[PDB]
Amino acid sequence: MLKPQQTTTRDLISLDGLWKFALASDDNNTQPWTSQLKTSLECPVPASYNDIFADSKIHDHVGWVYYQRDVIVPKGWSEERYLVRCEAATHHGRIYVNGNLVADHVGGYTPFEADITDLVAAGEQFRLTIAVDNELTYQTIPPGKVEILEATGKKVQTYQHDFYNYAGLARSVWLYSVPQQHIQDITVRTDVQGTTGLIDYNVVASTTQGTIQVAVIDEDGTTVATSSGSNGTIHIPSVHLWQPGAAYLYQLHASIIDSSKKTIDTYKLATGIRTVKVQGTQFLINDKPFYFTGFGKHEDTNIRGKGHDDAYMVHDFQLLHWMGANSFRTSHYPYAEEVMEYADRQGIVVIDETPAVGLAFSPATFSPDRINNKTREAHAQAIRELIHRDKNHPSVVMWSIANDPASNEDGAREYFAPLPKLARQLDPTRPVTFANVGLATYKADRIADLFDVLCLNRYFGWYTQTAELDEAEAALEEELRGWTEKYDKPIVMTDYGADTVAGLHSVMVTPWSEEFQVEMLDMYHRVFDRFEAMAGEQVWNFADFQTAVGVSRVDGNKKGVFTRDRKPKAAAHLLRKRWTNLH
Amino acid sequence: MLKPQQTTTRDLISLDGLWKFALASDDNNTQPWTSQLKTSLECPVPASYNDIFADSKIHDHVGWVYYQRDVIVPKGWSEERYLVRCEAATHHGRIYVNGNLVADHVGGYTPFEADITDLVAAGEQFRLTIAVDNELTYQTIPPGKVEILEATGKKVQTYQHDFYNYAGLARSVWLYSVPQQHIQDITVRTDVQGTTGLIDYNVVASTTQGTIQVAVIDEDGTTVATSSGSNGTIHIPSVHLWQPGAAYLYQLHASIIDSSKKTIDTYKLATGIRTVKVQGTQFLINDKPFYFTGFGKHEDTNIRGKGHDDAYMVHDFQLLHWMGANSFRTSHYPYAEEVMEYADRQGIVVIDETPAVGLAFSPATFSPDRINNKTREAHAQAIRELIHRDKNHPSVVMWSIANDPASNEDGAREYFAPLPKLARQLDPTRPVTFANVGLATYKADRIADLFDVLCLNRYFGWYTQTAELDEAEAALEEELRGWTEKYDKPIVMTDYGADTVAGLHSVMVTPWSEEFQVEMLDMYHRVFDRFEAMAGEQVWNFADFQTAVGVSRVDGNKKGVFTRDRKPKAAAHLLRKRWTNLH
Ligand SMILES: CC1(C)[C@@H](O[C@H]2O[C@H](C(=O)O)[C@@H](O)[C@H](O)[C@H]2O)CC[C@]2(C)[C@H]3C(=O)C=C4[C@@H]5C[C@@](C)(C(=O)O)CC[C@]5(C)CC[C@@]4(C)[C@]3(C)CC[C@@H]12
Ligand SMILES: CC1(C)[C@@H](O[C@H]2O[C@H](C(=O)O)[C@@H](O)[C@H](O)[C@H]2O)CC[C@]2(C)[C@H]3C(=O)C=C4[C@@H]5C[C@@](C)(C(=O)O)CC[C@]5(C)CC[C@@]4(C)[C@]3(C)CC[C@@H]12
Repeated sequence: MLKPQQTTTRDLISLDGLWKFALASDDNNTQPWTSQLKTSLECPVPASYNDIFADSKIHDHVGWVYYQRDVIVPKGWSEERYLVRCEAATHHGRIYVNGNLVADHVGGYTPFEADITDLVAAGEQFRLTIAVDNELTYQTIPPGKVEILEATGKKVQTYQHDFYNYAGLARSVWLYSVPQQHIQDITVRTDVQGTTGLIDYNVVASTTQGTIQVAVIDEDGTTVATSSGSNGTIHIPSVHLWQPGAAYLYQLHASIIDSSKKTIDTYKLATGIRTVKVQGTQFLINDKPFYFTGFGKHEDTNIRGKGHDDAYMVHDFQLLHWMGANSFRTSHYPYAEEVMEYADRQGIVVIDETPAVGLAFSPATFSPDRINNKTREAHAQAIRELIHRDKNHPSVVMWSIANDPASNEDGAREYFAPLPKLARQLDPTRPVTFANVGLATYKADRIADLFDVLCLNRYFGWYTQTAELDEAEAALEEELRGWTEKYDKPIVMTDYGADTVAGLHSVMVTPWSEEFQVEMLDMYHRVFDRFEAMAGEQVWNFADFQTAVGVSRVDGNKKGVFTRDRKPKAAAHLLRKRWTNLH
Repeated sequence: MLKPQQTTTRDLISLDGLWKFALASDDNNTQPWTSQLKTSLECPVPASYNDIFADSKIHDHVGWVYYQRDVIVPKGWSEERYLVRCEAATHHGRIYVNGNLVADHVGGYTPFEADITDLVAAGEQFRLTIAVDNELTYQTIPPGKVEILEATGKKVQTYQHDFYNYAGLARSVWLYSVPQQHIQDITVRTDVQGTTGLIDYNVVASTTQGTIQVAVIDEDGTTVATSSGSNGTIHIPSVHLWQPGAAYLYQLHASIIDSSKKTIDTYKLATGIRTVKVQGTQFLINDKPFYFTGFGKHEDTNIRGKGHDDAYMVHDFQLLHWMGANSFRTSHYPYAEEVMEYADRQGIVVIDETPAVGLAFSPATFSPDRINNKTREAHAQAIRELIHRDKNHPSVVMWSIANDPASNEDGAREYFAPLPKLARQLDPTRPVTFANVGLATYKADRIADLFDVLCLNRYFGWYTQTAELDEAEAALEEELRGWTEKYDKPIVMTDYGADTVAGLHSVMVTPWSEEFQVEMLDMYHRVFDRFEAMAGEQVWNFADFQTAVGVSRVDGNKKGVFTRDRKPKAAAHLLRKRWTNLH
């Protein structure tokens, strides 16, 4: 259902705070959800659990963990319907109401919930256990594989993506209420015809006893259009368009109305009116060419891992404005909903991406014993959930289906083909892409024609023609010539950068130095400006972030333009110089 | 010839200073050495040239470079014989006297010289040009291979060892004089009978008209013994032995005496009376069991590359005493002669190693198109030169023939077999070893039985069972159990460590972190003390040093226990605690 909010007809209780916490063990205490959890450990809830406790065993845990607390259902919610929702459980979440299992959810970055109305009475207290598993298989969405170390028998988790596999309840948890007759979902699609905006709306409600009313109210509070019935099309004369650096949001009020025109339910949905179209080599927002600038990001901060953080979000956006970035990509999984809402308000453009990284074992990637049909089912599901949650965001401008898949290999085409079709059928208003890895050159890639925009990740400077920028430059523009020659589509570089340690400086060409980072980005830009077909540049990455451990990762990925704590490297100042002065 | 010194009969002029410097190029000036060099560039000589100039083209240069200066032979040197000597030219040096080639030397780390007596008159000035080439082939001592980048034509140098291929005149240059009848070489060998010390000596001198006297003088200037003739045996009653941690050096004056008892030539040779023996599993110095503590090192400092530096030498030795290290290994090439002399006086023990690192392409490494018989000729030459130079140092206790050869492969035994014998045949006073890489396990290695002591380099914690210390413990232990049950020899660990950035800290098990470094060294020690056959532990590395450019090297190699500028990481304090509280 829709993201809960408080209305005149709905109440909303945060369940954030400290919960009791335990790992699964191998004792008789199988089934921790059947009684009061016995632990001194408390884990804060919007957070990944891994780095919270300064304990290796928790950090390295493979398998299930348990969060628990008591909840009291407000006494005045008899006569109403009520749910427990996890905005996200990374990767597999189970909800229990006193020992009854009431939801079982497999994706790691989208919402799930359970209607507990008939299990617990208003004003009753219950024990809420939420079990979350972190295990990845070749069928989970980021896929991976658990192994056992021979000598010690320690379980270990392998996977093919960079960022660390933080787990837990990294986003907030809620108790909320709706009326018996309630709104469940709303879809809004926005076109523009001259100066007139139009909203195609569709409301889905638990009942059609009593009817649906809509009002559309502008930023000044004046009702600018009205409509009746669950589905319809509204015109808005002289619209204020939502624009890439000037957000404008109307506010769509969907209500359920009884025989007496008495409101029995209501929901307020923020709406930006704007259009995305791809025309040849151009990416058009409101019929005008747009050029992405900004980053691929990560949900990653010092202690709470991937947990949502209001402050770092608002700061992160301020830093985007400060350097004149107009966009980012939700690199390698959907971010928290609040980020998308905030982007809507900040006038920031978003490439919104599924959790589908790691579909590459370079052993044939797309085969029965690796990334097969059952993985595609999970991928299809990821696509549906992402789209079902983020479809109404004006800031969301395109769907990214995957990141660095092995789109050069046999089987890749048979695997991906249905997916861009599924997306476009779920949401026909946005174009679809994926992020292409170096191995799938314009010659070798077998999947690119099935997409509306091409996104490329490239590290010519760093990984291959190492510190040889003149060699990287030639190879970069060879590759881009190939792509422009072969496809009539917009090109966005979604990765390009260099690991860089704050304070490490050199007047020579030296990788891992701030000078090198600047020089490489600056070369890439020179090359970008040589190609009419370029529609965007998003540096990798906004900020240093944590990775699986490895002799080649210096306490994480240090390709950030800011440090993990958001201090700017020289690179940051270079981008600021370029993005505040370019078109 | 012997390392030149000033005596009553010999003069010695330093030619260190700034020299004019030029890269070779494709100009109508093939042949720089034939006229005054045209450059504004001056390179200081005891220095590698690569980082001096803050210029990428000089640094990345592949091939020849030219140093030049004017030199004046003293007017008072008529009636004498005189030479120009390079202590070292990395890797291939040529000496030119006004356009005449007079020396052509091929290894990068040993002396060469030319007698110019008849080409330049006393009191004459001449133009001294020394050409030095950096190119590594599969036949050079560190071997390597030059390649050409496809798009640009940049000439580039590949090789298989870590440390950066610094080139140039990294050690001092000299003009010196010797009488017509002179001492060319001395060999001293030292045994003990009870409390009497016995010096076996042999003097090689240019002629025999008039004879050889020898005097042995103690640290007090008291002549303690004498002898006549170009070779013989000197008896020293109640000898002051040379000991690890308590140097004592006698001073052996070889003279040439004419028909009158008038001195014609004299040379003063520092000697320490000491024996080295391997009996089963023990390493014995003066019939007392010995345990190595310290480091593999590198000649490497911030701007002068491999340039010898007195301050860093004295300081580095001071840091060794501070942490109670008693030894180091001349990791990957012979060090400056002056370091060996200083080790003699400091009572520091030395594993002295040839430049033969990188004999490993893991394609078969020991074949005609890789390490082949001509390569083995170069290797044999390197062994001869090293032994010829460092034969008289009591500090030097064992020759290391190579570092990380692929001694697990077919052909490796046929390649190395002659090499231990050659060393033992040139110098029968010391054991011979080599440093064994992880591929070459106790099972797989096929070379180890030809050596007197086994040295192992092992990185279980860092490179293989990464951050998994218990897993590394088990595999380290297994391995060592394999070597001890298979050979009756001393086992010295010569590499073990982890990249560690100063300042990077963590309460968790975190590679590259100061805490991790300590946790790993500490564990390795725990395993060492379980095995009676261990004869030494030498950490890799003493200090952070520069390497070739690469995404897995953070502006060089950071496995130092000290920083490049010699600041202690947490690990330095751990070793200090360990080595000062045990023998
Ligand atoms: C690592 C990935 C998957 C890709 O994404 C990465 O982004 C960031 C990073 O690189 O640091 C991090 O977020 C994280 O590490 C990853 O998600 C970056 C590109 C990537 C490293 C590819 C390459 O860079 C280049 C490769 C070349 C291609 C080719 C044709 C060549 O250049 O000659 C063959 C050789 C080689 C090394 C094959 C591997 C890839 C495709 C590589 C390393 C794969 C992984 C990519
Ligand atoms: C790099 C060397 C030659 C060795 O010496 C180096 O020490 C330091 C360093 O590693 O950075 C520096 O001083 C410098 O770079 C070198 O002198 C260190 C060990 C070394 C890296 C080996 C390993 O660490 C482990 C390897 C494993 C072992 C293997 C084959 C097995 O026996 O089962 C499994 C796979 C692998 C990766 C094969 C390579 C080696 C033997 C490796 C990397 C070889 C190079 C070694």
